[PDB]
Amino acid sequence: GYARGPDPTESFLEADSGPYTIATSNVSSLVRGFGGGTIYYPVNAEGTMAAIVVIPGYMSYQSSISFWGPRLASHGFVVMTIDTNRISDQPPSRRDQIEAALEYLVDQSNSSRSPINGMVDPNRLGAVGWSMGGGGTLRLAADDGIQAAIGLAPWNTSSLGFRSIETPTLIFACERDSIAPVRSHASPFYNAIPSSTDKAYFEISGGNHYCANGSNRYDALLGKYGVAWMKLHLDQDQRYAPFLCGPNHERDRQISEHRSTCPF
Ligand SMILES: [Cl-]
Ligand SMILES: [Cl-]
Ligand code: NA
Repeated sequence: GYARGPDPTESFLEADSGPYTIATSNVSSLVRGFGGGTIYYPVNAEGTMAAIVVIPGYMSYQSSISFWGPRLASHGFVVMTIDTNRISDQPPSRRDQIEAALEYLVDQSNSSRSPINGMVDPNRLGAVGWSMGGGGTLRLAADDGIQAAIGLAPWNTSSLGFRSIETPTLIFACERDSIAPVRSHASPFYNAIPSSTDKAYFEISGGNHYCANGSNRYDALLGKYGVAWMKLHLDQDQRYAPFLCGPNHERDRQISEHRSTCPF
């Protein structure tokens, strides 16, 4: 139904680019509800696709998470990397801005003045967030405001609001993070989510707080698991399940811990 692109392999998922060529459109900060952004989208994709917003953390701009724009969009997604209204915004505000940015993509898909006209399926929305942007992403997931969530070294004041999330949620934890220490953020966030929810935890060995932002030594792993997550849950594309459920991920020197509720 929603599956697109060729049958995946490990090499295909590890490559810097997926099989679609992509284009970009800039969104001015004048946009209501967030600080503007960059839309990345496939050029020759038939029909509608899931849409994903990617948000950075405290004191950071869109460029800090830009890897995720081309990496997801080149696999058949409409992906907007955003700025927040202020770089000092906290996770509750970031949650609202992710929601506003997804609404913007849905609305532009219905506008005859948009280059992404007809590209977004409003039923299929995801978010990816780093640090406080990950707290915002998990907060939106707690309302079922998204169909898939990825947290990149997430930071939030508490885990206690996350105990009923049903949104399929992947958390990348950076083992040696001193800004959002895994023991106080990523790990309790993952453990708070119900065991009946599709969820996964990938802790990157030795990882610094920026480890899951990509454009770095972990690109093959980050994109493989992140794309597979969005394919499996936003596209219901079961071809991607074997990359997430089955492998002994911890054998990889880059993965110090893996948890999941596989099989999904
Ligand atoms: Cl918070
Ligand atoms: Cl760090
Ligand atoms: Na704005």
